[PDB]
Amino acid sequence: EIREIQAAAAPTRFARGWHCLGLLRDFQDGKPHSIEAFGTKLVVFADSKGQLNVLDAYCRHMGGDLSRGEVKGDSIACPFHDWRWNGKGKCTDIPYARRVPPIAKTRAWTTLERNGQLYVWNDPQGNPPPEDVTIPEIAGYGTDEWTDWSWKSLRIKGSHCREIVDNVVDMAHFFYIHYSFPRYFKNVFEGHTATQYMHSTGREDVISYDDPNAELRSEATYFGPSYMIDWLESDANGQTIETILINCHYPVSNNEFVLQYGAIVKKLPGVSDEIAAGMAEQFAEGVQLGFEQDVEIWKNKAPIDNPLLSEEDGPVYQLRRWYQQFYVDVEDITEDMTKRFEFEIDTTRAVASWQKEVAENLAKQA
Amino acid sequence: EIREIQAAAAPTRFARGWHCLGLLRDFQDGKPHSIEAFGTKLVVFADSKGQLNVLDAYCRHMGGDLSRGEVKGDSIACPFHDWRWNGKGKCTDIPYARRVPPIAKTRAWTTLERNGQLYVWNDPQGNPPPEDVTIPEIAGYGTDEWTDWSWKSLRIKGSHCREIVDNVVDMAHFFYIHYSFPRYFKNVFEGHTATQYMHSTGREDVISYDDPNAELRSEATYFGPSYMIDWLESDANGQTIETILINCHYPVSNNEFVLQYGAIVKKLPGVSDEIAAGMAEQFAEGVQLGFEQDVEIWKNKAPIDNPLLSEEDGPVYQLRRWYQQFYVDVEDITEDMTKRFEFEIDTTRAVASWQKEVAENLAKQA
Amino acid sequence: EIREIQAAAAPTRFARGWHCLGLLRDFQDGKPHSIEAFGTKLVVFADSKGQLNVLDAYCRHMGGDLSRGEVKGDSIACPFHDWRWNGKGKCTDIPYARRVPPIAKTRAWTTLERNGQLYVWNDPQGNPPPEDVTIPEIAGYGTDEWTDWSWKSLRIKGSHCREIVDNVVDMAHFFYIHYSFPRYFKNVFEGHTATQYMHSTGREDVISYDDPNAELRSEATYFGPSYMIDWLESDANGQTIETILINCHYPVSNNEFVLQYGAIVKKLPGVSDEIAAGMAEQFAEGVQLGFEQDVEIWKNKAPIDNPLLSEEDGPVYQLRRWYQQFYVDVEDITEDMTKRFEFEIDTTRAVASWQKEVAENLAKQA
Ligand SMILES: CCC(=O)NCCSC(=O)[C@@H](C)[C@H]1CC[C@H]2[C@@H]3CCC4=CC(=O)C=C[C@]4(C)[C@H]3CC[C@]12C
Ligand SMILES: CCC(=O)NCCSC(=O)[C@@H](C)[C@H]1CC[C@H]2[C@@H]3CCC4=CC(=O)C=C[C@]4(C)[C@H]3CC[C@]12C
Ligand SMILES: CCC(=O)NCCSC(=O)[C@@H](C)[C@H]1CC[C@H]2[C@@H]3CCC4=CC(=O)C=C[C@]4(C)[C@H]3CC[C@]12C
Ligand code: FES
Ligand code: FES
Ligand code: FES
Ligand SMILES: [Fe+2]
Ligand SMILES: [Fe+2]
Ligand SMILES: [Fe+2]
Repeated sequence: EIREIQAAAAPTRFARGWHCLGLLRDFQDGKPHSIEAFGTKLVVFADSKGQLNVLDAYCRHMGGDLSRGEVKGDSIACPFHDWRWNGKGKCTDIPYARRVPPIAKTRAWTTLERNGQLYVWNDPQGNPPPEDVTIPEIAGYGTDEWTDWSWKSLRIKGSHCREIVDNVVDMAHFFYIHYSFPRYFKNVFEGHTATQYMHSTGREDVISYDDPNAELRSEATYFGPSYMIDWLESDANGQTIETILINCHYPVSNNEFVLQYGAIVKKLPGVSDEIAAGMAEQFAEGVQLGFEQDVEIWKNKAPIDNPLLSEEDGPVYQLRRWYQQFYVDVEDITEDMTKRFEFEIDTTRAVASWQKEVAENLAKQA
Repeated sequence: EIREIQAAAAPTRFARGWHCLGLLRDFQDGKPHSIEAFGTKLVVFADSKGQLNVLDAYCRHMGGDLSRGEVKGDSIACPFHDWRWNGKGKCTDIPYARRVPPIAKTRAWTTLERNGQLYVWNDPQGNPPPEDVTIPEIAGYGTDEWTDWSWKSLRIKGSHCREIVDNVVDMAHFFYIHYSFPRYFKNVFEGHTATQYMHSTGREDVISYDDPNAELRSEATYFGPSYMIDWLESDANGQTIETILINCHYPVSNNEFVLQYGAIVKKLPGVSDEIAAGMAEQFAEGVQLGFEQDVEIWKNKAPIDNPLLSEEDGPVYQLRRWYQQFYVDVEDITEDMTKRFEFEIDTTRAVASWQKEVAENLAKQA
Repeated sequence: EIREIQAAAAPTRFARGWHCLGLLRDFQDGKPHSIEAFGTKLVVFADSKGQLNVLDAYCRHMGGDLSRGEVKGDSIACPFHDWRWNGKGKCTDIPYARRVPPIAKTRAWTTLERNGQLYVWNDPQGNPPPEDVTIPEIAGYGTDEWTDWSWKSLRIKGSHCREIVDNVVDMAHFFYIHYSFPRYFKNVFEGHTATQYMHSTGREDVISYDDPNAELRSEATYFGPSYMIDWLESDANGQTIETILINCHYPVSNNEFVLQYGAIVKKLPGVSDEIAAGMAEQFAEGVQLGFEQDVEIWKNKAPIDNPLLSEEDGPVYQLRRWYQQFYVDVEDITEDMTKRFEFEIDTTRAVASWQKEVAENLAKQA
C-alpha cells in the first residue's frame, strides 16, 4: 500500500529564457564583475558609453579570469597578459604584440537592459531570442512617481530552483508559513507565461497596525522560466496603495541557485521621496522574512516528482508541464506545455477551516 | 614479494537488525526529533500515551521535513501544510480539506521500547523481525538497585562501522591503546550473536588508586550486527562491583556512523544514589577517553580486507564472515556465517612480553 | 566562428621522476612524518644512523597509520599494535609475538639524499631510476661560502600542477604579474630536461633601491617533471651577486599539489653569515609575493588544452609535448617528446611596447 517518493536526478541542462542578474546601478561603475551561473563563470563589464557587455569569464588565450581583469576603453583587459576583448567578443588589442589573430573570438552573451535591471539570455541551442519572448516594461519606472528598488538577494544551496516556481500554485503555505489569509486563488498558463491571482488578508492572531479586514489584491505572472513580476494593491485610508514586487532567480548549477527580489511603490499624494522609499523597504523586508521561512522548508525538504495532492491543492503537474517547456528543445515542445490551462480553487471550506484556527488561538490569551 | 592492501568499495547496503537510536527519556518530551540514518532521514515522535513512533522524515505530499513539524494529538503535523500522519503512517487529517485520500500511506518503521532505550529495525527486504531475533532485557533495569545510564555519543566520519566490530577480536590494542593488561581472551560466534570473554588488569606504569593486581572480568556479546552489551565485574574491598556497559552504533551512510554507549552500576550496600551514579559516570568517562583514542586510529587508518595476522591475533576473518550475514539476504546466508566457532588465544608469551615492557618502563624513573 | 575552450579530464596518473619532499633538517629529528602524495599517504622516518626511509603510511596488518607511530631503533613502530618495520619494508619484530611471518613486506620507496634535501622517486611502472636520470649536485652546498636555504612552501588546491611548468615559456606574465622587464628569452628542451634563459630588469614605475638599468641574468632548468633549479646573477657594486633559486613541487592528487622553493646566496667578500642569510631571505620573500600572485591567477583560471597564441608567446605545445613524456610508459615515449627543440622570442616589439607603458605611467604623477 505505502506510497513511495520519486526523486529523479535533477536536470543537467539549464532553462531557456531571460534570467535577471541584478540592477544596472550595481554593474555601472566601470569595474568588471564575476558571476557564477549556468554551470560556468561569466564576466559582466560596462563600456565607456554605458552599455553592459557579457562574455565567458575564461580567457581563450590561457584560461585567465577576465572578471579579475580591468576595463580599458570599451574592452576587457585580462589580468594574466592584458589581452583586450570587446563587447562582441573579438580580441581588439594585444599590448605587447603588433596585431591580433582574426580567429580570436569568444562567446558574447545576448543581453537586455530594462526596468533598472540586467537580463541575460541563456539557450543551450545557442540561437538568439525571438520577437514575442521578452520582459515587459513596468508601467512607469524611471519617473519620480515611482521609487527606486528595495532590491535584495539570497543564495540557496542544496536544492533545484523548480520549487520556487511551485509556489505559484501553493495557496496553503501562505497561511501556515507566511501567516496570511487567502480568500481567492486562480491560475492561468499561456504559452511561456504562468500566472497567479490572489486576494489575501492578514490574520487577527498576530502581534504588532492593520484593519480588521485589511485586504491585499495580488496578481503575479512568470514570463518564464525564471522571471516574475507581481502587481499588488490595497485600498486603505481612502485611496489605493499600489506596489510592484519582482521575483526573479537564476541557476548557478543544478544543485544551487541565486534568488533576487525587489519592490517599488507609487508615490501617494502628499508623501515625500523618503516616506515612499521607506514603504518599499518595509515591504521588501517583510518579504525577506517570508523567503527566509521558505529556505528552511526548501533546505530540509526532499525533491519529489510524485506529489500526493488533496482537493484544495493547486495544479502542480500542469505547472511542471508548462515549466518543462524550457528544459527541452523548442522543436520538441508540445501543445500540453504551451496550452491555455486555467483553474480556480474552491476555498470556501479552506477559509472556514482557517477561521476556526484563527479564532481558537485568540481565546488562548490572556 | 611485497604484500599489497585490498580496499574494496564499502557496502551501499545497510545491515539487517536492531539499531539503538538512544534513550527513551531523550525522545519522551512531546517534540519530534530528526535523525539521519541508513542513507536517508527518519523522524521520531511520541504520541500522547507515550509510545514512540518512527517514519520517513520526508512528507509524501510535497517532501516537507516532518521532523521540523509539530506533534498534535497522536499525529505528526508537517511544517509545510500541517498534514497529520499517525503512528502507522496513515494520513489522519488535512486541516484545510474535508477528508483525506486512502492512498495517503507512508512507511512506518518497526520499533522496540526496552532497557530505557529505543531500537529501530532496518531491513532492506522490508520484512518484520522474527521471533528469536531481538534484544535481551537487562537483569533488573528500572528498579532502585541499578542506577540510570551515563549515556554518551560520538559521530564518526570518514570510515565504515565494520571496524568497531573488529575490536571484538583485537586483544592487543587494549594494551597499546587503552592501557590495560589482558590475561585471558576467548571468542564465541553463534547464529547472529558474537561474543568476547576477557579477564584484564591495570598496568603498574601509570600515574594516579588500584590494587597491584586489580583485575576486571569482562563478558561482551554483540546481538548483531550493531548492538553489544558488556557485563563487567571486579572483586575488590571484599564484595564485587558489578557493572553493565552498553556499546551500540548505527550507520548514517556507508562513509559515516554514530557511536553510542552507556553504563549502569549495581548499588553496593551502604552506598547512596549519587555515589552510585558517580561510579557510572567515572566508568563512562574512562571509556570516553578509550573510544576517543580509537577514533584517532580509525580516522587515520585505511580500510583493509586482507589483513596479515600473526599467531597472537584473534579470528578476524571468522568475525567478518559472521558479520557478512547481515548485509546479505536472509535466504543467501550460509552455515559458515551462523556456525558455532570458538577460539582462545594462548596469551602466555604475550603477557610475558608485556611484563618486560611494563617493568622496563618503571626503571626509567625517577 | 567563436573559439571554444578544451578542458580534458586531468590525468589520474602521476608523473615519473624525482619529487622533492623538503629539507633533510626537517626530517632529521627522530620522529616520523606523514605526507599525503601521489593519491595516497606516505610516511618518512630517519633511522639511528641518519638515513631517511620512506614507505606506504598504511600498515599491512590492520591499516594503521605508521606516520602516527614512533621510531624505535631503525624500525617504525605502528601506533595500533607496535609492529616494527625496517627501511627495506620487512617486518622486523612483533613485540607480543615470538617471531614474524616472512611474507610481511611493505612497499619501500626509492630515495635520494642531496643538496640538503630529500627526493622520492615515484614511477607507476615500479622500476628503479636509471643512471642518467637524477638531480644535479649544486656547485658547493654545505661549505661556508654559501648560506643555508630560505626554504618555503605553499599548498595549492583546485588545479593541476601542469601550469607551474607552463611558466617556463610565459615571458609576458613576468611583466604584468611579477612586475619585471624581460629583455631576452630563450628555451631549450633536451631529453627529460627543460630550460629557460632570461635576462630581465626592473621597471622604473615602482616605489621603494635599484639602478636605472639594474639587470638580472636568470638560467632555469627543469630536470623534469617536477624539479627546477635556477642560477641567478646581477653585476652590481663592482662584483657579481650570484644566487641559486630552487623551484620544486609534488602532486597530492590530480586536483591538488604542494609547491616548494628556496634560495641560497654566495657569501660576498666582506660580508658576514647573517647579512648573507638576510639576502637569501629577502629574495625568497620577494619570490613568495610572486607565487602568491600566480596562485590568484591559477585559482581563478580554467584549465585549457587549446591555447590561442600570438607571435610573442613562447612554445606552449612543445613544452607540453616534452612534459607528456612523464605521464606515459617509458616504452611509449616518442622522439617528439625527447627531441632537441630550441626557440628564442624576438622581444624587440614587446619591450618597445612595454617602454611606452612604463614611461606613460611615470607622467601620471605627481
Ligand atoms: C505587514 C506589511 C508587510 O510589510 N508585509 C510583507 C509583504 S506581504 C508578504 O510578504 C506575504 C504575506 C505575501 C503577499 C504577496 C505574496 C507574493 C505573491 C506573489 C508571489 C507568487 C509566488 O508564486 C511566489 C511568491 C510571491 C512573490 C508571494 C510571496 C509572499 C507574498 C509577498
Ligand atoms: C580506571 C577506572 C575506569 O574508569 N576505567 C575505565 C573503564 S575500563 C576501559 O575503558 C578499558 C580498559 C576496557 C575495559 C573493558 C573494555 C571493553 C570490553 C568490551 C568491549 C568489547 C569490544 O569488542 C570493544 C569494546 C569494548 C566495549 C571494550 C572497551 C574498552 C574497555 C571499556
Ligand atoms: C627586489 C629584489 C627582490 O627581492 N626580488 C625578488 C626576486 S626577483 C622575482 O621574484 C621575479 C622578478 C622573477 C625573477 C626570476 C624569476 C624566476 C625565473 C625562473 C623561473 C622560471 C619559471 O619557469 C618559473 C618561475 C621562475 C622560478 C621565476 C619566478 C619569478 C622570478 C623569481
Ligand atoms: S589568459 Fe587572458 S591574457 Fe592570456
Ligand atoms: S509537505 Fe507535508 S504537508 Fe505538504
Ligand atoms: S595496524 Fe600496524 S600494528 Fe596492526
Ligand atoms: Fe513562500
Ligand atoms: Fe578500542
Ligand atoms: Fe609566475
